[PDB]
This record gives sequence, C-alpha cells and structure tokens, in this order.
Amino acid sequence: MKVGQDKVVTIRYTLQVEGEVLDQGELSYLHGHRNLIPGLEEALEGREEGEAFQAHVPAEKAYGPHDPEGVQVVPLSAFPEDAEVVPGAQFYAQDMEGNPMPLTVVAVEGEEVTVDFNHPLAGKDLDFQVEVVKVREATPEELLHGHAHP
Ligand SMILES: C=CC[C@@H]1/C=C(\C)C[C@H](C)C[C@H](OC)[C@H]2O[C@@](O)(C(=O)C(=O)N3CCCC[C@H]3C(=O)O[C@H](/C(C)=C/[C@@H]3CC[C@@H](O)[C@H](OC)C3)[C@H](C)[C@@H](O)CC1=O)[C@H](C)C[C@@H]2OC
Ligand SMILES: [Cl-]
Ligand SMILES: [Mg+2]
Ligand SMILES: [Mg+2]
Ligand SMILES: [Mg+2]
Repeated sequence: MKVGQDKVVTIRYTLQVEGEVLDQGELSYLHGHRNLIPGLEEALEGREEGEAFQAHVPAEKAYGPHDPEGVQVVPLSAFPEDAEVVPGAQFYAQDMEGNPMPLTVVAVEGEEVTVDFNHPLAGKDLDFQVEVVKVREATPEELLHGHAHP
C-alpha cells in the first residue's frame, strides 16, 4: 500500500540539522491532514511500504523562516523566581490572547532579557533519514478525530 491521503503511515526517522542529530524515533501519523511538516509529507507521498530514503527539507517547507519580530526584550522580573536565566534556557509563555508562546533566552544584560519566540528550528533546513514501516487505511474514528490512534 502506498502513502497517500487518509492513510495512517508509520515511519522511522532520524533528524539532523547542520550535521548534528537532534532526534530519532518512530511515528504513526494521519497523512494529508497537516499533521506533519509540509516538506516531509510531500516527500512521503506515493512511497511504498518498506521504502527508505533521505529528504532535505528547506526551512520554508519545514518550520518556516526566522521572524525578526520574534526577538524581544523582557524584564528579568517576568521569569520564574529562582530559575536560571542564561542563553539557551527555555521557558513556556503565552501571548495577550492565551496562545502558546514558548521562548528561548538569547542574552541577559542587567534586568533586561533578550528572548526569541521563534520556533527553535525556524530558519533551519532539516535533513531526514526515513523508512516507511507500515501503511494502512485510516479508521472512521481517526478521520473524525483528525489524527492517528495507536
Ligand atoms: C500532543 C500532540 C502533538 C504531537 C506531540 C508529540 C507526538 C510529541 C513529540 C515530542 C513531538 C515530535 O516527536 C515526534 C517532535 O519531533 C521533532 O523532534 C522532529 O523530529 C520533527 O520535526 N518531526 C517529527 C518526525 C516527522 C517530521 C516532524 C513533524 O512533522 O512532526 C510533527 C509536527 C511537529 C508537526 C507540526 C504540526 C503543526 C504544524 O503547523 C507544523 O507545521 C510546521 C508541523 C509531529 C509528529 C506532530 O504531528 C505530533 C505532535 O506534535 C520536532 C522537531 C519536535 C517535536 O516535538 C515538538
Ligand atoms: Cl496524526
Ligand atoms: Mg482514500
Ligand atoms: Mg516491511
Ligand atoms: Mg531598556
């Protein structure tokens, strides 16, 4: 069975960015419902069960470009009372509506912390080694819920 719309697809993958392995695992996902980054989904379309391949996904088809508006300066007093506020530290946060807006610390100067609200992989090209392990039809329950089930 080939990867396509409304198939549940099981893949084994390794993610590398700029020569460094960032993640590895196995995933089952519902194909064609914006559940995967667009570029990888495009690369998987039409693949047969058992196929293995490499996929270089440009930032634009992955987590998008780095938005300069995402880099902001916030007061140090906004951070958890006894947290370590240093470059690379991550904190969850939300916007003025309530949508998830996690951040990464870029730099600290006195009581001012420069943070980045961009996705950590924004602007990065992603390299995947991928194996298609299984392809099956989605169940009605999966189609109604919009994602794969165990
Ligand atoms: C609770 C339910 C949520 C569910 C949560 C998890 C299973 C927990 C687990 C830690 C998530 C991922 O672990 C599998 C982990 O995988 C990465 O490490 C990774 O290697 C990656 O990039 N992958 C995974 C392998 C397929 C390609 C890509 C992906 O497409 O992943 C998909 C993805 C993020 C798609 C977004 C969806 C929103 C779109 O807007 C965006 O479009 C840009 C693309 C994953 C599979 C989602 O469908 C499933 C979820 O997120 C990300 C670097 C970080 C990501 O952690 C956050
Ligand atoms: Cl899914
Ligand atoms: Mg069909
Ligand atoms: Mg097989
Ligand atoms: Mg100032």
